[PDB]
Amino acid sequence: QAIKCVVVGDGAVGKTCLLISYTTNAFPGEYIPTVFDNYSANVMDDGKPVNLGLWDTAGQEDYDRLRPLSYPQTDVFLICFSLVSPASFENVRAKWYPEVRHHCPNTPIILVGTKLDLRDDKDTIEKLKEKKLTPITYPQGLAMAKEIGAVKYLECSALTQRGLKTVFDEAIRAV
Ligand SMILES: Nc1nc2c(ncn2[C@@H]2O[C@H](COP(=O)(O)OP(=O)(O)O)[C@@H](O)[C@H]2O)c(=O)[nH]1
Ligand SMILES: [Mg+2]
Repeated sequence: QAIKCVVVGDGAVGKTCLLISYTTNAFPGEYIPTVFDNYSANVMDDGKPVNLGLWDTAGQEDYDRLRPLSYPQTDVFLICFSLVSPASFENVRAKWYPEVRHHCPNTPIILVGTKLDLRDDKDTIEKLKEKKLTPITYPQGLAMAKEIGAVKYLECSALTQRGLKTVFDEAIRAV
C-alpha cells in the first residue's frame, strides 16, 4: 500500500538532502534541487512491499501559512533538526511539534537528528563554542524525542548515508 510521510523542520537542517540521498543513494554536492517536491520509494520491509511517498516542505517562516496544506492524509511525520544546530533542536518543541500536533493530533512522529557526520567535526564544534553551544548529543535527542512523544529517535547523515535507511524503515513500521 501507499504511505504518506511528510518532512518538516527548520530551513537548512538537510531535509531535501535527506530525501534525495535516500531515494537515489547519492548525496547531491552543489546540485541540490530547488523545486519543492514529493518523492517516492518502493521498498520491501518485514515481508510486504510498500510505496513510501515522501513530501518535502519549506521550513522557513515565510511559508508558515502555506506549509500545512501538505498535511492532510499524512500517515507519519518526520521532524528534523540539525545535530549541529541547537536553534533547530530548540525549534522542535518551540515550533514544529506544536505546528504538527495542531493540524494532525494523532499522527505518529519520528524525531530525526541530521548531519551526524558533523557532530565530531573540529571546525563545527569550535564555531558552536563561540556561541557557548554544543552539538546535540544522543541522550539530548532521546530526551527531546520522549518529551514530544515521538515513536522513535533516530540520527543519520545524508552525506555518509549512515543510519539513513533505518529512518524511513522505522517510519514505515510506525504505520
Ligand atoms: N555535512 C553535512 N551537510 C549536509 C547534510 N545534509 C545536508 N547538508 C548540507 O546542508 C545544507 C542544506 O541542506 P538541505 O537539504 O537544502 O536542507 P533543507 O533546507 O532542510 O532542505 C546544504 O548546504 C548541504 O550541503 C549532512 O548529512 N552532512
Ligand atoms: Mg529543502
